[PDB]
Amino acid sequence: THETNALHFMFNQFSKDQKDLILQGDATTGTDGNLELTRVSSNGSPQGSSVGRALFYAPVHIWESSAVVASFEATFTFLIKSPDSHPADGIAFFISNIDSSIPSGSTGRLLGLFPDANADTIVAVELDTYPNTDIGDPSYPHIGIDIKSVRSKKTAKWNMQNGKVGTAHIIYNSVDKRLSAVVSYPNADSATVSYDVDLDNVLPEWVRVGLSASTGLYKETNTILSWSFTSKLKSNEIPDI
Amino acid sequence: TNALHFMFNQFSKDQKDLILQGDATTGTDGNLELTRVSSNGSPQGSSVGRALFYAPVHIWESSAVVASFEATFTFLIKSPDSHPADGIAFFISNIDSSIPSGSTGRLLGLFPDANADTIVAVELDTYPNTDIGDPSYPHIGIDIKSVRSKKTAKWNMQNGKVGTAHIIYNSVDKRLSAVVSYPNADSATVSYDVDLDNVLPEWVRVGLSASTGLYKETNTILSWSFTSKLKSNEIPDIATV
Amino acid sequence: TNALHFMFNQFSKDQKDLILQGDATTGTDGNLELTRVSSNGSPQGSSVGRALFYAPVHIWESSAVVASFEATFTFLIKSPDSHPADGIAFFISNIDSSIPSGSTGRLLGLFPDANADTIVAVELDTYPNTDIGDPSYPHIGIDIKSVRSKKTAKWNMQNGKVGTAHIIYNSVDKRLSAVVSYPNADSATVSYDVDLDNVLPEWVRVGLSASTGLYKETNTILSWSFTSKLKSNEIPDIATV
Amino acid sequence: THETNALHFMFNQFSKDQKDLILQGDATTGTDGNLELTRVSSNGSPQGSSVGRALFYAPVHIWESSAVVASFEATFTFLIKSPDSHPADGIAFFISNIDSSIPSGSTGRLLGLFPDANADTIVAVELDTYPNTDIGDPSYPHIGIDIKSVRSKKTAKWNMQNGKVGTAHIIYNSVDKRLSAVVSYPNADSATVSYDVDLDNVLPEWVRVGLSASTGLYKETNTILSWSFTSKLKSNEIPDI
Ligand SMILES: [Ca+2]
Ligand SMILES: [Ca+2]
Ligand SMILES: [Ca+2]
Ligand SMILES: [Ca+2]
Ligand SMILES: [Ca+2]
Ligand SMILES: [Ca+2]
Ligand SMILES: [Ca+2]
Ligand SMILES: [Ca+2]
Ligand SMILES: [Mn+2]
Ligand SMILES: [Mn+2]
Ligand SMILES: [Mn+2]
Ligand SMILES: [Mn+2]
Ligand SMILES: [Zn+2]
Ligand SMILES: [Zn+2]
Ligand SMILES: [Zn+2]
Ligand SMILES: [Zn+2]
Repeated sequence: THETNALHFMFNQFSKDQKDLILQGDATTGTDGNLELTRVSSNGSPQGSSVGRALFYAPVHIWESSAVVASFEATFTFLIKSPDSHPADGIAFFISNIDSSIPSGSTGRLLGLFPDANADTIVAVELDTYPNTDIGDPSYPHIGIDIKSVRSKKTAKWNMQNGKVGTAHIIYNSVDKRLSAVVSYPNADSATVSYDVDLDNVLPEWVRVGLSASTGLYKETNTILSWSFTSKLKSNEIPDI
Repeated sequence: TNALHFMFNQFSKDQKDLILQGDATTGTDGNLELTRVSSNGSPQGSSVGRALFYAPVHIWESSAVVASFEATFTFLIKSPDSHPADGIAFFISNIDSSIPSGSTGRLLGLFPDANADTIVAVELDTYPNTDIGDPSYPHIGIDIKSVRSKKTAKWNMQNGKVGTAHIIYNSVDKRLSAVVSYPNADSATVSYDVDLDNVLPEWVRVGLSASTGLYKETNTILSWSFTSKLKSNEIPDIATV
Repeated sequence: TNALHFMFNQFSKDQKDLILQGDATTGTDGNLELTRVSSNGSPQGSSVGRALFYAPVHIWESSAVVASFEATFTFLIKSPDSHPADGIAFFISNIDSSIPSGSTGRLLGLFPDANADTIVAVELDTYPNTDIGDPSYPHIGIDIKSVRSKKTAKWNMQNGKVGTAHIIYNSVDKRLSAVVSYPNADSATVSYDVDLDNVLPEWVRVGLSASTGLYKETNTILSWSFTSKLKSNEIPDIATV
Repeated sequence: THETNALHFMFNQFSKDQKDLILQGDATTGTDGNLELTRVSSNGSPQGSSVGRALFYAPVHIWESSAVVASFEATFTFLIKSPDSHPADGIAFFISNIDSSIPSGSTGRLLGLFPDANADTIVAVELDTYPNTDIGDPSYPHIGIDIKSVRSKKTAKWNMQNGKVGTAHIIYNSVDKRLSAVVSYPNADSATVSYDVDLDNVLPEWVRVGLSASTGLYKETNTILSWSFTSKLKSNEIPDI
């Protein structure tokens, strides 16, 4: 039908002066047509104590006073390399208040999203490369759903492939009120995580969507090779079933 | 992930991708008339017609790979008196399903009696027949191998207005939902827990059915779209809207 | 292949993904009123308004990588007399473009005079002004850096009916096309050979503009969608419909 | 908008008894979830003098008496292996009259599509593995647009990769009246070919879409790993610009 508001963007390539991206922290574009979320040295080696994010310029309308909530899909391809086989801390796809910025000291385990481990409102999927078991991480690389806290509401084990290009697929289904992620490498296993959450209880009506990454003492390239996003809001739709 | 999607926003005479049974015709004002109408727009009694999409739908493969699906249609039910009958149904059947003998009126072109082919239907039931187990108002109903609905919702049907019907089958949570709506009115919604891979064969046809009996109405379809995704039941459904 | 797509089928007050300039407002009956209307639905003279999508559009990258694009909008132009003015335009500008001084009436909110910002527009011109080079009937026109159209087609505009406008830029063949249509009427169509990567900057905003002067009309937008694909000019465009 | 007829199918996997595919000649499904268009021996070696095709079951509506023509996209992934480095004869995506069958003696250079080299109406894109310069092939592997004749209207050189999975992307744009193909391997060059042709001059109003392959004296696996098709027809659209 014809009763739907929608936003779609796709980057298969990033250049210098990517005017439709807001870059925060150490994030740069247009090195080999990639988005580097964390600082990489002149020789290609990642740096510690780094944090960076890229947000799409247009705000996204995610719910309305009718309790009608947008459905959305995000897809990105990433390259995490750690030459020392000591990677940290990971990549996140997030949804935030529109004027959200990098919280003070959100390097390392806090992934550029949270100021502490329990100002800004965050819903994220984490690709978490480093287990911090003292803040509820399982004791392995994992994907997680983060609702207003780095202490994931749900996690699944993630067999991350040092130096391989992987794909993350984020799905919000507003019929089911379910946030899900699938992370995969070619000719390898997929990891998946789901969590039931109505975003009209959690986020503002208007948000920005972004990618965030951090390093700490340990470090990794947090390289994004492509990023696509689609959001659909049908204002005259039944808000729940 | 195997997929089928079709969309009719216009019908023509000789619609080669539809199987028309009974009194069904396509092309009059670009519409599908499931039941007999006179040249003047007068609907006839004792009429039954169905339209099936020509292509069979792969509705399950294994315990891991099953099909989520969605159907939408827009309809115009009109009678010259206060007493329209008998209604419109969206159905999934065995691929070689035909109209059962005497299935006019209350049996909606789907069932030989009120308790052969395997039928799962969502019924837009305009006429309450209390002796075959209808509630005593017009209703939307989920029918699993029987005209006696497993679950119904009251339907405030508007004689002579264009309505929208939206059917959702979630193969992960095992839930069949229907929403029916007119402009500026609250929707009717019904949901029922049913694993369709235990009821239906591997291959199905999907269709629209409609009937009149003693009482009569136009059973005019203005549009009909359908999407089926045969996929892992470990991965979450992407919403359509 | 970088892509942007948006679709408005409904506008709200505080549409954060639109930049409103001049007299433009959003939300009255879920519509975008580009020019001033009274509470009773009476359009005012000497009015000008534009809506720009918040996100900038990457319209070329290199001699190999350039953007094909498509825009559709639906509009209601209504006056109480036989004499509506001055019309609606779809435009591409430099990203920080604002309404030029005195651009009401015949200049359509796009141009300071009839021969600053870089403007490329498709004009739905409701009022023939022969001294700034309009033909002597209502027309659709392609405007490249000038209100004096490079090419026009006669437009049989229907006061008080909902029209559809469809703009296509083919970056391979270097051709800017517009089609305007009402239900049950023949379309008006105009095409013009122009390499937009020689006229426009690398980054643009896209927008709708409208004006009234001495004579007046409603400049109501009911929907607006846009797709831009920045891709190799060795590969063929995929049509939208 | 809401004025479009559409058909979409996607196969990422083929099983035995693929009821929505018509198989012709030597074509089989459900060996390693693949479609084998030509005969492969029990040990995995391709056979000579083989021809086979797979057609989608639902007919596709490609034009109307208004001269409105469908736009369409087809994508497939294929594996051509010849252990002897002597491959023939190739794969084609085609569009035919609905009841089209394999012409007598269409093995080898005739690709399962034509009865001779100058009953059925064919438009095809060929992935031609074997140069027959006496019927106008260039003297290398090439992609070709075939309008009612194996003597390609347009060809481009194709650097085919023995034993690699490749992707073919077929585009018909009805705005441009242009049939195009792109053929690619991962981390390798793309080959592209285009030809201007209005299909309402060439095909029936209703068609089937298919894949065809042949071997001759020389042979290759003609393995299809995935196949997707989308066709859109907007009946109230301007038929040409
Ligand atoms: Ca961690
Ligand atoms: Ca099976
Ligand atoms: Ca009944
Ligand atoms: Ca719905
Ligand atoms: Ca540039
Ligand atoms: Ca004028
Ligand atoms: Ca159009
Ligand atoms: Ca050949
Ligand atoms: Mn974690
Ligand atoms: Mn009932
Ligand atoms: Mn003009
Ligand atoms: Mn050839
Ligand atoms: Zn809610
Ligand atoms: Zn089941
Ligand atoms: Zn150019
Ligand atoms: Zn034609």
